[PDB]
Amino acid sequence: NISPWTITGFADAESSFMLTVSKDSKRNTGWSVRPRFRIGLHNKDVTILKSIREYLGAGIITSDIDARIRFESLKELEVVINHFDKYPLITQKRADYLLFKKAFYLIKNKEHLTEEGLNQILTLKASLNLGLSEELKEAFPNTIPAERLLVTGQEIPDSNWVAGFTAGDGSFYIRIAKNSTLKTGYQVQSVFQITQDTRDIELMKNLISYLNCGNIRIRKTCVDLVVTNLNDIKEKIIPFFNKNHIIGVKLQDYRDWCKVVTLIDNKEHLTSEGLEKIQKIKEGMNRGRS
DNA sequence: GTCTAAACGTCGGTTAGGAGCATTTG
DNA sequence: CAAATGCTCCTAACCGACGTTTAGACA
Ligand SMILES: [Ca+2]
Ligand SMILES: [Ca+2]
Ligand SMILES: [Ca+2]
Repeated sequence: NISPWTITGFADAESSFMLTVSKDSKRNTGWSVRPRFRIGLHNKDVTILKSIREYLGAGIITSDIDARIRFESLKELEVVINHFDKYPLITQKRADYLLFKKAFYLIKNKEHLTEEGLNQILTLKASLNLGLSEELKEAFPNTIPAERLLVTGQEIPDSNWVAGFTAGDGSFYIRIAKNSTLKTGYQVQSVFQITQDTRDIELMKNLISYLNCGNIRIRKTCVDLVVTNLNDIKEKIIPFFNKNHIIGVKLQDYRDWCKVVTLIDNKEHLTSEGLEKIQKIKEGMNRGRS
């Protein structure tokens, strides 16, 4: 069984809050307004969604070109809210959530059927995710975007949150470099990684303090948390994710990752035929895993 | 001269986010 | 019959996952 913080952490990575405002002629406002909450994963990670439903006791799972669990009902969205209020987000999506929560209560109270409540909802959508389209902009000119809370001073609520957040945005891979300076031909190192936009770089920084290791890398928008020191990986990272489990197919990737780590710890990455075995593990991992 | 750690670099798709018709409900 | 909800298609970037070079401690 999963942990609630694991769900929150994963949701901080892969979930989404939405407000759909489309034109409906058969409505008295001329507009339809509906709130959504959805998580979209690759087909191979359906069981993640399933484990979430078993905990929350709500949601609709579907599998086509991708796997989704959606909450589009009032009863369903209440379950989502009751969970995220007891176990709050700490990324920038918390801002997206609070705006979502407010719009939710406007709809539960039928206030969205008034034009005043309608306009108010669009002020919330304007500050939600990507904001308003050009079509909605022309339909609702000079709409004042609601104030968006800037999430700062976010401290780690639980170790399970990290396990969840890494199970979504994280990555366990090995690096094989072509370095002639090494005897066995190549250089081998295990790498732990978390990727995120710079808008939550403050969260990435105090994530290092919580894990007591790692470096921050800025690409050529996005920000990465990288761990390469085998000392940290062997004693700090692996025991952490052994207590705080990784969910999904990624778990199978973490196990092979850990299996490679110990091969490096015993210097089998310096023998050419122990290296070939390490490589044989790699192509069965991640993008190679069929 | 070995090998580690980390800085630097790059592809492509699984994510995040979206809009709207079709069906049920009360 | 109108509001809520179920259901189905659409879009691309912030991701995941892969590579090479450089600044050094061991010697
Ligand atoms: Ca994310
Ligand atoms: Ca993911
Ligand atoms: Ca992601």
